Amino acid sequence: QTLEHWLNVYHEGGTRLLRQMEKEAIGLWTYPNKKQYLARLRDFFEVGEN
DNA sequence: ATATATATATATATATATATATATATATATATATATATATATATATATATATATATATAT
Repeated sequence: QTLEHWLNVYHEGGTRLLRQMEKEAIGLWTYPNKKQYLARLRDFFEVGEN
């Protein structure tokens, strides 16, 4: 999964396409707002938000 | 070992603002019908006088 891949996918279609790709592809995650993504970063790197 | 109570995200329901078409209400102008009035002539009825036909009486 790469940034160019994401840009090409987006050029094909909007958010819904990326959400479908999320189901299709393994080892990938997306979040429509920054809070859940930051929670994912926290639980991945095992560090308090500060 | 089982669902339960919670957060997240999605989808739908509800409200606001504006554009557009239609309905309701009011007022004016026009046409139709009715009513009266005017004006004229006709038609009807009644009064008086005249002339005709009919009915009744006397003589023939």
